Amino acid sequence: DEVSALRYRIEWRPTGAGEPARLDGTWLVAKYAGTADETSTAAREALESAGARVRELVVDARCGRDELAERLRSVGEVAGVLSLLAVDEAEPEEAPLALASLADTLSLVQAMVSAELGCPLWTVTESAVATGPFERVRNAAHGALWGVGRVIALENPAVWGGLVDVPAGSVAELARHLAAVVSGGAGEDQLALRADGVYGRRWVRAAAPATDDEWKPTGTVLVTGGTGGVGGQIARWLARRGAPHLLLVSRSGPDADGAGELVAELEALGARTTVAACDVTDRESVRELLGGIGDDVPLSAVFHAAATLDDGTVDTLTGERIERASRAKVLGARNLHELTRELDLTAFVLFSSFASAFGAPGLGGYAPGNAYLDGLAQQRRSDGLPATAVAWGTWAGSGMAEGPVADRFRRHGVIEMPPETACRALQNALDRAEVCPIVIDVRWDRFLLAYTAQRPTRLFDEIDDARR
Ligand SMILES: NC(=O)C1=CN([C@@H]2O[C@H](COP(=O)(O)OP(=O)(O)OC[C@@H]3O[C@@H](n4cnc5c(N)ncnc54)[C@H](OP(=O)(O)O)[C@@H]3O)[C@@H](O)[C@H]2O)C=CC1
Repeated sequence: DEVSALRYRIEWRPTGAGEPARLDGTWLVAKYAGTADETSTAAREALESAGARVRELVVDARCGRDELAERLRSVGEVAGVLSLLAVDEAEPEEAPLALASLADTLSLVQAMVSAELGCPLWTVTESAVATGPFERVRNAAHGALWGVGRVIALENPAVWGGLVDVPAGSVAELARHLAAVVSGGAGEDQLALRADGVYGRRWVRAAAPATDDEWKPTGTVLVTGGTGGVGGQIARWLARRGAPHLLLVSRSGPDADGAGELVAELEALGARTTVAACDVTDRESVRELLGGIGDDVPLSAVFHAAATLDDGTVDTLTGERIERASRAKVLGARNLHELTRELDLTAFVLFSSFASAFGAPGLGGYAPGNAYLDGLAQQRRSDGLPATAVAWGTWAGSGMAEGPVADRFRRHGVIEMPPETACRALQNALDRAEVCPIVIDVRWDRFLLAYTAQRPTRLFDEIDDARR
């Protein structure tokens, strides 16, 4: 089954370090002024009890890489740095990726590289991930740290220690495992600490939709980025599924290239299609769009494919840059979320990416926005609302023209999927109500060699094909 070999999901399996062998040297604890004091004290005593001197580094919000580079050069020799920037962090207004902890995490990493400390950075987050459906993601933006983090580990393994999540407001777990985590031979760099043990992030193959639950499109289905490559294939699938009415949105709208043939193609499949110009980053524009939907054909589902790729190295990335470039995906999602929350939707699908599922060099700026969607989908489900964040691999029938990039991808273990097949995996994911399904064609032989090129990983320990 070509549709069952593309299905994966993220699970958190119990695990441990493996003899911490205590510590040795001085450790720096990065934190904002008068913030995460309780957690800092916990980390200090924990690290010190392991035989290591602990000094703190008070960071000024959005200070920049330069300031931190000068300061890290006078600190002397450092064994490692523990970041608490994302701990006890407020969740005010502005854009979600405007988070100070994201901007400063990048600055600390860049600063450590320039100062040439030669030590790894370990970042702590609070309820940024969920080990199970019963746990709620506190702020979906904190997941962006995990998304960019996975890329940084691939681009500069020496400076990146790993990511550790703990229950918000709790310091017990950290004080008990931090020592082993930072000095373990397991190689775990993506962990979640809970009152009931330590868990590691793992990829696992998904089963099959052995349920009578079959998602069907009704009323009006809205597709953002509907006139784009992937959006257009989704629209075709919906039409073939029997969708009565389709609303395709993009900034270009009717002026989109190929829009005419798309509409004709969709209606030729038996679906009244409408194409409108609408910038999903404009709150009022979206509202007016939703208020324009007929009463006889109420909105039943949203497919958010709107986005823009960036491409760039971590050394050239900044919190500001990332927030700016991913507005359509992030603000579009947040806007659609808050404006349709009261509607009786049967499906709310966010288009994530392999960029956040495992990450890859070059996509450090793209990974953050995709990770935000993953968390936002989990939060909706925790609140009793429908949501699916699909982490897509590459697509074959889309606008991927290729020159240097596609060829490198395929010999790296990632093959583009036929559009029709990708959509059928989505259908199966909906039928089983999977919150964050991963749909990608990966050839593990070639993949593992390219992924573990210069850094070991346990992410795929439960993958049979990756096991062999
Ligand atoms: N193709 C690939 O290699 C990969 C794709 N994927 C997945 O596929 C998804 C779909 O995107 P894809 O088709 O590949 O990309 P495309 O860039 O081909 O873009 C669709 C386009 O979407 C629309 N859009 C952009 N900004 C806005 C906005 N503010 N409001 C409304 N619509 C907007 C626009 O339509 P218009 O011009 O009409 O304004 C835009 O031109 C991704 O988001 C990702 O989840 C993941 C990995 C790789």
